[PDB]
Amino acid sequence: CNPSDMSHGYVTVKPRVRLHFVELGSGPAVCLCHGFPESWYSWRYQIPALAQAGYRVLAMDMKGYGESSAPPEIEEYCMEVLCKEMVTFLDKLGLSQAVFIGHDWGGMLVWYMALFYPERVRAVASLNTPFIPANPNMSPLESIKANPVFDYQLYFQEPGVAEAELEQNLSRTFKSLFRASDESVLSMHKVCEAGGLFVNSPEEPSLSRMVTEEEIQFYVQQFKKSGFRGPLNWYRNMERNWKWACKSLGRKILIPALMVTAEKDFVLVPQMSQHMEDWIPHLKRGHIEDCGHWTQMDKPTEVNQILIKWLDSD
Amino acid sequence: CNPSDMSHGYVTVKPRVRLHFVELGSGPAVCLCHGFPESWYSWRYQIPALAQAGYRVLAMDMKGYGESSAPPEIEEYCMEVLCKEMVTFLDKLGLSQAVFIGHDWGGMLVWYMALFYPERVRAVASLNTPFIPANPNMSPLESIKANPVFDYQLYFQEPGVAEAELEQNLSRTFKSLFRASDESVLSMHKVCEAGGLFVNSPEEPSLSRMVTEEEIQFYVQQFKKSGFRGPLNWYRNMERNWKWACKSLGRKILIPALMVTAEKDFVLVPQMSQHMEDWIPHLKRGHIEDCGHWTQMDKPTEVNQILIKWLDSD
Ligand SMILES: CC(C)c1noc(C2CCN(C(=O)N[C@H]3C[C@@H]3c3ccccc3)CC2)n1
Ligand SMILES: CC(C)c1noc(C2CCN(C(=O)N[C@H]3C[C@@H]3c3ccccc3)CC2)n1
Repeated sequence: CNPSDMSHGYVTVKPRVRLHFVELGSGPAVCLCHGFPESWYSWRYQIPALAQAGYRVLAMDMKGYGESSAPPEIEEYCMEVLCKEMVTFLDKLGLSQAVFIGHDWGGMLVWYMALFYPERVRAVASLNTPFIPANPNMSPLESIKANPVFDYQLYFQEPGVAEAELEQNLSRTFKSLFRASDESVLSMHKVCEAGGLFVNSPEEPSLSRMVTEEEIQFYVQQFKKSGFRGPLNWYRNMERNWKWACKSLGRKILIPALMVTAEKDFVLVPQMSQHMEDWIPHLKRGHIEDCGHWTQMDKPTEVNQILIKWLDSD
Repeated sequence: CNPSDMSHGYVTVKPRVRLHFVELGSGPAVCLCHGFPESWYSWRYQIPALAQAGYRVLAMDMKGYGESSAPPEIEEYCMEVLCKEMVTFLDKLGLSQAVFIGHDWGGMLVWYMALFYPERVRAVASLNTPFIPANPNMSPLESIKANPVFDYQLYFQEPGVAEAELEQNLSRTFKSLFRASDESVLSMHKVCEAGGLFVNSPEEPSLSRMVTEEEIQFYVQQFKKSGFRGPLNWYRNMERNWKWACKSLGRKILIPALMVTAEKDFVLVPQMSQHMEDWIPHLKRGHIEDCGHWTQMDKPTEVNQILIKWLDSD
């Protein structure tokens, strides 16, 4: 993939908030939303394949990332605000509807789009990230306590702290993160006790079989623009997000929906998706074997075939 | 029309050259190509209307204009090089085809797209600009010295001369040009001998019925960035354009085609188009009464009606 071979698009959704996207293809509009800590570029294997399949692909830099605005305020990254901004995004593009496909934090964003703005969502697909309805009798902080695999999320809370570590050496950050599940070097269990996220793992990590040095260097140049404050702010709105998700009053998602799970993602575990058809009647499923968290890079061919088949029928 | 309420796209068609466009709507892609000395903004009335009619509108800043690159070299603005760039533009957006609609210089560009790249052009429409096959005997220089109202074209030839007059007071330039035919304050007859283009015209011209002061100021701000050199270079490739056109002399436009004529355009007179069915037998037509050169600005409601009706049928 080569950025300078792409169309680059810009939409101002709020006086000083500008979302950047890459665009390829003609046909119905498909909006791709990456997660943490990623980029439009994370969709590099899907963009040409979806375009070739007869779709108009808009791959976003999410708020806080790449060439999009990265305001420093925490409240700018609560889910309600990010969702309304995606609505304004469609209005300025003149799109009445789009298909939304997301991954990770982007997966969370697309479910809420479908929950609260189903008239603007043609169909919705998520990689890894399940839709779990708000629990009115359990805060998000009490969910993190029960499951110690979400310990890193507490380390992400204090502004500045996680930034300094992820920003210290960008190349190292991305080489340590972007790895197949069997190549993992990360201690996710004890992050607060250790003091750092990488503080037990190599100083000069090897290149994962998933990525080339060129691809890693692309992420390095992108994160030099605004760093990690914007992206990490996505984790600092738990109570606000909880209170907003309660306003749905147990309504259902009635549009065509796809949940694709990945066998080896140890944070967004497949079983976490098990009760979804209760809240989502018209839900179809995909499942990818031998696939870790970084689905699009890990199993691009499988992702492509699943998304294109679902798109052509639903 | 508020620019900040639009989606802005950028495509690098070559190292030194990026093209800017504005994008609205979904459906088949319609590319709009303005003339001299205009802007994507000259399409302000057609953009929302075509999008609402169910089309995906791409409104270009042509090479040398607004946010597009404006290289100083004269050879960068010959029709051959401009057309190849339009094709590269379609390639990088991943569009196999587009409907092309042009006015003025943009009119002549879209005809040539239809001739040399029929496979990339779904349908072709021109406002004001007729399709006249290349005359292999007389040069374009010979046609000018045979037609008195084309005198300003020789005045445009010497690099720096028309530039300095046009860029002197930008506000005056646009208020003098952008007028109805009955409000006209310019003589195209004797420009070369009698100083320049504005020598005989008011210093503080009134605002035309077609434009607001706010609309004039948008053009002013746009032309402050590159001035008139790029735009005028369009007029400085006559021998090359004639040479290139001759290579097409035998072939025929077989795609759907629309020619729209403005009764009161005193440079692009309707009768100039009278023999077009002799090369395009299936040519559909439109005609707009009491309408000058600045067609989109002058009779936008008629322009919209004519374009949408043709788009929905062929
Ligand atoms: C449904 C709930 C459990 C849920 N789903 O997604 C989430 C969000 C929070 C948890 N999620 C999250 O942190 N994603 C992690 C892979 C990325 C990461 C973690 C540590 C270090 C580097 C990168 C994914 C997004 N919560
Ligand atoms: C086939 C021939 C007749 C032909 N068709 O288009 C042309 C081009 C050259 C002539 N054309 C041209 O100059 N357009 C004039 C409106 C612009 C203008 C004139 C004076 C001062 C300011 C602006 C229109 C485009 N030639």
